[PDB]
Parts: sequence; structure tokens; C-alpha cells
Amino acid sequence: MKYMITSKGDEKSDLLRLNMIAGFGEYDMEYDDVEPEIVISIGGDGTFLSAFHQYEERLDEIAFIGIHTGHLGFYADWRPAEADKLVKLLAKYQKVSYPLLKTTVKYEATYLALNESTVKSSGGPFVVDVVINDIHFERFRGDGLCMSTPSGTTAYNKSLGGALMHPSIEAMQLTEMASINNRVYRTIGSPLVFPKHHVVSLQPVNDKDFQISVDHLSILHRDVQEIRYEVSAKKIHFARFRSFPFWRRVHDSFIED
Amino acid sequence: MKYMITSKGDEKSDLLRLNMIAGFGEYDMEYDDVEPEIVISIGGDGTFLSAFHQYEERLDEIAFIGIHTGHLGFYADWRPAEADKLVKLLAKYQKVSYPLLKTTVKYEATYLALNESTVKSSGGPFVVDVVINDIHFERFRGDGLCMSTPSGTTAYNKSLGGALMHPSIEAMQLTEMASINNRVYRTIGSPLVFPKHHVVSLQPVNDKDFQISVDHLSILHRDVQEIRYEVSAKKIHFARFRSFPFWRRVHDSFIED
Amino acid sequence: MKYMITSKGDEKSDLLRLNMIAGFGEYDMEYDDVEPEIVISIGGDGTFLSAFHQYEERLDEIAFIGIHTGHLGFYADWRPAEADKLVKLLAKYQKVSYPLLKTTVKYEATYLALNESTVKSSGGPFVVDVVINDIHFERFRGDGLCMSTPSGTTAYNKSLGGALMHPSIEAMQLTEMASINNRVYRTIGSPLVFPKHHVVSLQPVNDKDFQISVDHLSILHRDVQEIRYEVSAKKIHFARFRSFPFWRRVHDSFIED
Amino acid sequence: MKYMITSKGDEKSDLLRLNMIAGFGEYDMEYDDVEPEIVISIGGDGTFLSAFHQYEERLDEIAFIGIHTGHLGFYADWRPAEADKLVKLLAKYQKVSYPLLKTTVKYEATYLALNESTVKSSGGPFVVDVVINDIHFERFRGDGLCMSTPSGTTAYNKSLGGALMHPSIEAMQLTEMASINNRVYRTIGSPLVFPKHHVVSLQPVNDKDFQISVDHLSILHRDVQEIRYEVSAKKIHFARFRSFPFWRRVHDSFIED
Ligand SMILES: CN(CC#Cc1nc2c(N)ncnc2[nH]1)C[C@H]1O[C@@H](n2cnc3c(N)ncnc32)[C@H](O)[C@@H]1O
Ligand SMILES: CN(CC#Cc1nc2c(N)ncnc2[nH]1)C[C@H]1O[C@@H](n2cnc3c(N)ncnc32)[C@H](O)[C@@H]1O
Ligand SMILES: CN(CC#Cc1nc2c(N)ncnc2[nH]1)C[C@H]1O[C@@H](n2cnc3c(N)ncnc32)[C@H](O)[C@@H]1O
Ligand SMILES: CN(CC#Cc1nc2c(N)ncnc2[nH]1)C[C@H]1O[C@@H](n2cnc3c(N)ncnc32)[C@H](O)[C@@H]1O
Repeated sequence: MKYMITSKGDEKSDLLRLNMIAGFGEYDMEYDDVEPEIVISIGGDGTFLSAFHQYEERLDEIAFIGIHTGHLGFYADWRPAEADKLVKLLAKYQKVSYPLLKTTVKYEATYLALNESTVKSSGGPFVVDVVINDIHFERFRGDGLCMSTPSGTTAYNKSLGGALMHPSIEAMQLTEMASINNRVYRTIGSPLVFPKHHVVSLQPVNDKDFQISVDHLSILHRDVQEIRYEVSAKKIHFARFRSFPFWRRVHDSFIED
Repeated sequence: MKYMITSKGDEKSDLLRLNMIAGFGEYDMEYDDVEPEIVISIGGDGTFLSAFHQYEERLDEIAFIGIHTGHLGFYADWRPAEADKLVKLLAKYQKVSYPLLKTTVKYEATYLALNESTVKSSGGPFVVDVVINDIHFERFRGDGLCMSTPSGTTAYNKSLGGALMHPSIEAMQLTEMASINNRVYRTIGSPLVFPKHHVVSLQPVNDKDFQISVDHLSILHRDVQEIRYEVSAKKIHFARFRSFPFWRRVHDSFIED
Repeated sequence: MKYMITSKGDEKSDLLRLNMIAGFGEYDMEYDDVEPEIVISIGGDGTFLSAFHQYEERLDEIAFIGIHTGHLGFYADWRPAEADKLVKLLAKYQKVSYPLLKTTVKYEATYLALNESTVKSSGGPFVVDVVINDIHFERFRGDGLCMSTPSGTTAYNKSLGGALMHPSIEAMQLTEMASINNRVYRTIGSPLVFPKHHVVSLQPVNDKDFQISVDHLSILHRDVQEIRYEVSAKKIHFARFRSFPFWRRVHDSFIED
Repeated sequence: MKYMITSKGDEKSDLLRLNMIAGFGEYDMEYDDVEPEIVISIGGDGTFLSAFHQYEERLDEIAFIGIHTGHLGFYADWRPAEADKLVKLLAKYQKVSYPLLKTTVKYEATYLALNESTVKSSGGPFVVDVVINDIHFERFRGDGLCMSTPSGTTAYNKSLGGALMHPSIEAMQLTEMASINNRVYRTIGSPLVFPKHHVVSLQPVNDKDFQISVDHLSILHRDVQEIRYEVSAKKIHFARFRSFPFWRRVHDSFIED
């Protein structure tokens, strides 16, 4: 089938990429970066995120694979030494799917996030009303908010005090960035975990300009009327070759390897 | 059908209980506290928890209802003024189910928790190995651990920094109590959210005596070899009469009412 | 003696300012906004912060006073109804002094902060080496860092998890903003409280552009070689007329009033 | 002068203790465990804490020294290889003093803490009114409270989210253990740092039995009317032989060594 390989760009990743293309050439495998069925990322989790967004319009037809040439990643979770075994088994596997986060920006534009989407103010203070399923929940004032996917909970969400969720749970998690809490403003404080079909809506109070991020991309959006978050109906599909449990991936990354 | 009413014991709850029994008497309703189909709790969330554990052997055949005579509760979420309307509609509704936590103590004994189950040391230091699906995850040293149900996340879990999960998500959440983290002991720190069929196992390192709690009940268990946590196959069934969304219940309890 | 009054600008503050000037005119008091001995702020804590920085070059010769026309402030801690009594007693008091934070930016420029000084990245990732008294302490990667004065601990420092310090303690407190902590980057996590004469130095790793804030002012600094923090030798002097203990000010602002 | 050596009890500590006594015998040094001027602890920080409380009645006349036979401690901060050099220099140094915490239990009894003093309930719920300098600050409900010395901030205080304070600051820090915060109970949440002469008083609401700890000692106190915390007028004196800065001790223990 058709495949493509993206590289971090350094010497180690480019050389491993050319070795895998050479190995794939020994099989009935066609290199195609327009309509591939297999997308292999060689580098780090950031390289994988770029590979994800490069082909986010054909997610239903692609199985992703991440190879880490540096430290272990949560998406790039295979070592370079296993690359030849990867080529062989790719040539002849199972698939697993992770949930995604859909962000809607109304002035509308839509985006998919594999890790998270965050909102911060343009320059002045950040004040938004948080609406959950069309009911006003809180008026947040602080540095910003972060809405994370399950596989994203080990990233920005973790540094903000959020919980780590197993990626088989179809949910999204909202966490706060340095909220003010006194006799005036009151926020929930705790991270919030929302199931599928729940819609979390951010609405401006005064300033309507916001710095909105989706994974690595960050854009200053002007004249924003609303930001809608919900668990996406689309999922990202990984090629699975052996058992690397998520909790073991957490242990190896944060406890010790 | 058969019903029973439990009371907090104070004058307000006992008087409301006798008024509801009198109202139920005007219908084809039989008071029975042995095999009831309807269990009404009048008091607080603690009164509801006692009502839950009193009939935990017939959960599949009971619809629970909570009336709060004090402040709003997450289980006792109906005001005394609605009691007469409750009697009428009970006489002729829909049902909603929340997940439960199964705790297994091997020396074995099993328990169901509606809020959470916690483990603390008998007297000396608390050290346990945390095993997730038969793989060693961390060696925890600290004050204790708390495993929460979704509806329990707004209780002890919240005070420990855990996330608030909508009760439609079949999961359990583990949080830490004052863990040591230095060049010796290392814990994950973040709360962990586990899906159904995941088994979290606590195993002793030196001391084998532990103070184990399940909701309000707390027992000193001796010669403990293992404590197993998993999302229960059983669920608690609530009688539903109108929409009181969980997130609104969170807003009314923690933001303002 | 000479005095001046600054106003938030709204109708309530301007009208109270003109009433106090009229009351001061009934005494031997000279309005002077060039070399005043008394600086009265009417508005909120933000109005007071602007009054502080307007006269930061004559701190040793000025007694500050804050009047809150909205909610209680930690610097604007006197109600408008007490303004006439303030005029009388000003005309004939004691003084109390709070510590300040000195920030040095080397490319050098120096700044005084009454609340705090923060460092965030220009656009990309924020990575700095933290040096305490000329010894490397940690390599911080995250959103930013905040160094707070004692009276500033109830402001940005509090939202970041820092401790509240009584302003009689000559110290500064450093807190983290969403730090990464895994098998690569390692930060202390806890807030750090430094005494007088301790020098905390932030040094760039790759990017040398930083968004540096001092109280309300925020400047993008380019080609930064170092940022030095230390407890200032200067202090801000408040005119004291009665006992409003700091801990009571904390209770009234955060517990209830 | 007179000296004594306490040992953890294991083979390594006892053997090092006998070697130091033999080395001290080659000088005009008298072993005395009744009225020593030098108290050497060989083991861990726990061994040092026991050595501190064994001679807490002669703190003004004793210089303490800690040797760690295991991992580095904050009080036992000298390696066994330096023991012979310690004997020589002891025979002929400077002294440094750390602040202590005085706990008063009224039914009265007084205690000194080098690390911290904590309060937890006897069995039921823990509810106390927190009084700061004779003014009611908050009604705390939760697992307990911890009042830490500066050198104690790296111990229990750190695991509870408190700040790390340099031990030259004469202060005490109060932190919360899992407090309830809703529309009923309200606590400050943040750690509180109190200067000298400030008195923090814990007063019972219903239950008058409390589990009170001071460093390693923990006693169930009955019929408690009040618990008073204040920075002690006494200090612990360490023998200083070279520079091991506190912040370096923090870096070596928590960042890496
Ligand atoms: C760095 N870029 C490529 C990547 C990655 C990645 N993904 C994961 C994952 N899923 N699990 C464990 N590690 C991971 N690394 C963009 C990502 O930087 C993260 N980020 C931004 N600011 C952060 C902060 N202050 N603290 C922690 N993280 C932060 C955001 O998550 C953003 O997406
Ligand atoms: C008090 N008893 C009856 C009840 C209740 C209740 N349940 C909920 C709920 N689900 N959501 C919102 N409020 C709720 N209250 C037993 C419960 O006391 C909670 N608990 C114990 N120590 C705690 C602490 N340090 N901090 C917060 N909570 C604590 C444990 O959760 C235990 O189950
Ligand atoms: C708002 N401006 C005028 C003021 C004030 C003020 N000072 C105090 C005080 N000392 N104590 C109690 N309340 C106070 N309000 C500038 C201040 O906004 C604060 N800030 C910025 N971002 C924040 C965040 N994410 N969370 C909390 N605070 C934040 C920074 O502290 C900055 O200095
Ligand atoms: C273990 N025993 C001897 C010792 C010591 C020690 N002192 C220091 C110090 N000053 N700095 C850095 N490490 C230190 N270790 C009693 C001490 O156990 C600490 N502790 C109790 N429960 C804890 C928890 N849940 N989390 C962290 N700590 C806890 C209490 O602090 C108590 O005093």
C-alpha cells in the first residue's frame, strides 16, 4: 500500500528515514505523500503532531506510527532499532484509535486537536464566561484555559494539575491557568472531565481578541464571539504491532525507564 | 409498589418522612423496609450513603431518591417543598444509573463504594506498591491513597486535587495524599483515571496493617496481602423526575446557588 | 505639608478626590504632584500601584494611602466614608514599611516591584537556568516564573500556589507557571522563599527574548543576558491611622467580609 | 569538651560511631551523654531528630552535627568519609542556628519541634477554628493541619504544597491537609507564613480529642481546649565546618546529586 515518512530533520532521523524507504523498496510498497495509507513519523512527539495535522483530512484512511530518535514519546513510542521489524510487519496488523478534540471558533472555523487546545488573552486581562451545555457555569478570570484530549492529558494538561486519562475513554478535560479566586471572581478550580456530546462554550466578557492554540499551532483570533469544545466524532488510528500499554508508557516517561 | 424512607433523625427529617408516608398511604403504595422498590433518603448526602449501603444487596431492584433537608447534596438533590409532588409521581418515571467502585481485600472480602475507598496506614508509615493491570507502576510513600467513583469525584477526591468527572463516564479516579517525592521515592503526582476492566492493585512493602475506608465505613484490616480496585459491574439506579444536570449541581454547590 | 491625590477616573473616585482636596484646603495643606509628602490613591489596588510607580523615585520621602471606591483592596484598604476623618488626621500619625523587589535586566536596567515581577517567553518555548547565589539550581521549562514581594503574595503569587507571607518578613517568593517535569526536565515545583541579600538569577538557554513584567507594566525585552532578583533595600511607607491587620485583610478578602 | 554520639543502630552507623569515639580518644575529648557540648548523629534525618529531642533541655549549650550513612539528609548532611576530618576539627569552628516551633496544648503542655507539628482528629471528622493573634480567621474542616519550621519546610510541609523557606528566616508555615471548600466551609487554601510573635491558635468546634504530632512523636490528646503555635525563642545550634548552602542541599536532594 501507499506510505510516507516524515522526519524531524536532524541527521539521525533523515538517515533512519532513508533506510526505511530502502527497506520498504524490497516489498510491494509505494511511497506517496499525497494519499498514503501509512504515515510514519521519525523524531519526537512534536514530529508526530506535525504528521497528524499534515493529513488531518484523511484520518479515516491512515494508520499512524511514531518512532522516537531521542527520548521515548507518547506517540513516537518505538525505538530506531525496531525499524527493520516495523518495515517487515507493515508490508504484510491491528489498529487502535484515540479520541480527538473539536474546536469551533465563531466570529466560523473548526480545528482538530490531538493533544489540547488553549485560550489566552491577546494582551490585556483574560475574562471569559464558561458555558456547559447552554448553561452558565462560571466567569473565569486568569491566564487561560486548556481543553485536553485523553492522550493529551500527559502533556500541557499534566503541568496544569489535570488528571491522566487512559485514551480508551472518550472524553475531554478542561484545566485552569492561574485563576483568580476571591470575594469577586469564583472558579471551580478542579479539572473538569466531559464525556462525548457535552459542549463547553467560552464567551467573551469585554475583550474579544484571544490567542488560541491547537497543538503546536497558535493564532491570534480577532472579533471572537464564541469558542466551542466537544469530543470529536473523528479519531486518529495507530498501527499496533505489540503491547505497549499506556500506563507503562506513563511509568517509563515519568517514573523511570 | 413497595417503598421505605430513611431519615437523618432530626425533627425536620422525621416530620417530612411521616408526611410522605401519609401521602403515600393515599395511593396503592406499601411501606416495606425489607424488599422495597423505592428507597427515599431524607437528610443529607450522608443519609443517602447509609441508605445505599443498607440495601447494597438489592441494587438491581431499587430506585433511590434523595431529599436534602439542609443544604443541597449531590445525591440528596431535591428540596422538601417538592416532596408532595414526589409522592404523586412515584405513585404512577425514568431511571438513571451511576457507576460504582468494587474493592477487594485479600488476606477475601469485597465492598461497593458509591463515593470512594481510601487506604491509610495502621499507625506507622504508609508504603505500598501500586500495580496497574499486573505491572508495577510506582512505590507510593505518603499519607494514603483514594480511589473515587465518578459521582464521588466531588467529595474526598475533590479536596485531594482530583478532577470532577461526569457520572455517565464509567471510570474510577485515584488520587494521592501527601506523597513524598525526592531522589528516593517517586510517584506520578497527577490523579489517574482508569476505565472499566482496569485493575489497580495495592500491595504492602513492610507493614501489612491498613486503615481501609469505603464511603463512611472505616475498618482497620490486619494481615492484608492485597487491595484490588476496579469499576464495578453493578450500578446504582436513581429515580429521575426532572432535569437537574450534574454540572448544574456542581455549579450550585461550589460556585453559588 | 505637600500632598497629591490620584484617581481611578470614574465618577465616584473623581468626586471623592475633589471633596478631599476641598477638605484639605481647610487646613495648612498644599497640593503638589511634583514633590508631595502624602500620596493618596482613590480607586482600587491598581490605582495604588500606578501611584506607587509614579513616585518610585521619592519613596523615602512619601507616605502612601489607599482608598477603595469599589471592593476592599490590600493597598486601598480604607472606605470612602472614612475620607473626612483621613483629612483631619493627615493634617496633624505613624508609618509602616513593606519590602520591595528589585529586578535587574542585563543586556542594564533596574525596576522596583510592589507586587511581583514575572518572566515569560517572547513567542516560542520558555527555558531558563535558575541560579541562586551563583550556583545552578535548576533548568526550568514551562510557561514562566513569578517573583513576589510579601504584600504581593496575595496577588499573582496566590493564584500560582504560593504561600501568603506577612509583609513584616523581608523576603521574596518565587513560584512556577506550569512547569514540565519528566525524565528530562526537573524543577523543584514548590514555591521558594528567599531572604534578604539572596540573589536569584535567570539565564537564557536558547531564546534570549522574554516578556518581562513588573506589577502592571509588561515589556518585551530583547537580547537579554540575565535577570536578577533580590529583596530591595528600598521600602514603601504607608501612613497608618488605625489597626487593620494583614491577616484580617486576608480574611476579609478571601474568606468573607 | 564533652561529647556523645547517637547511632541509627545498623552495622554501618555503629561501626562509624566506634571509630569516631576511638578518634576522639586521641584528643582531649570526654564522652558524656548526660551533659555533652557536642552531639553527633550518625544515620539519617530521623536519627538527628531523636538526638535533638533527647537533649532539647540543653539546646543553648549544645552544637549538633549530622552524619548520613544512607542518602543525604537536610540535618545529617555530612558523609562518613569526612568523619576523621570532623574529629580533628571538633577537637580544636563556627555555629549556625535554626528557628524552632513552640506548640502549647491547653486542657498545659509545651513542646519544641524541629520539623513540624500536625493536628488530626481522633477518629471522626476534624473541625477546628483557626485564630490568628486573637481574631477568628477560618473554620477549617478536613484531614488536618501542619505547622512547619523553616528547616521543616522540605519535609511534611513540602508534600502538602507548602513553600521552601531558607532557615535564616524566623518564621513558621501552616499548610492544609485536604480541606473541604464549598458553599458551607471555606478555608484560605494557600500556605500561610507567620513571623515571630504571631500566635496561631486552633480551637475545637465539637470533638475535643485530637491526634497531635511533634516531629516523630505522635500522641492522642484528650479534652483539648486549645493548641497554640508560635516561633520559639529557642534555637538549635549546628557546628559549621564548611559551606553547604541550604539551597544546594535542596538541589542535591530534589533535583539531582
Ligand atoms: C511541544 N510541542 C510538541 C509536543 C508534545 C508532547 N505531547 C505529549 C504528550 N501527549 N504526552 C507527553 N508529552 C508530550 N509532549 C507542543 C506541545 O507542547 C505542550 N506544552 C506546551 N506548553 C507546555 C507546558 N507549559 N507544559 C507542558 N507541556 C506544554 C503542549 O501539549 C503542546 O501540544
Ligand atoms: C461525610 N460523609 C458523608 C458524605 C458525603 C458527601 N458525598 C459527596 C459527594 N459525592 N459530592 C459532594 N459532596 C459530598 N459529600 C462521608 C464522606 O466524607 C467525605 N470526606 C471525608 N474526608 C473528606 C475530606 N477531607 N474532604 C472532603 N471530603 C471528605 C468522603 O467522600 C466520605 O465519603
Ligand atoms: C491587576 N493589576 C493591578 C492589581 C492588583 C492587585 N494586587 C493585589 C494584592 N497585592 N493582593 C490582592 N489582590 C491584589 N490585586 C495588576 C496585578 O494583577 C495581578 N495578576 C496578574 N495576573 C494574575 C493572575 N492570573 N491571577 C491573579 N493575579 C494576577 C498581578 O499581581 C499584577 O500585579
Ligand atoms: C520520617 N521521620 C524522620 C524524618 C525526617 C525528615 N526531615 C526532613 C527535612 N527536614 N527535610 C527533608 N527531608 C526530611 N526528612 C519523621 C518526619 O517524617 C515527615 N513526614 C511525615 N509524613 C510525611 C509525609 N506524608 N510526607 C512527607 N514527609 C512526611 C515529617 O516531617 C516528620 O517530621
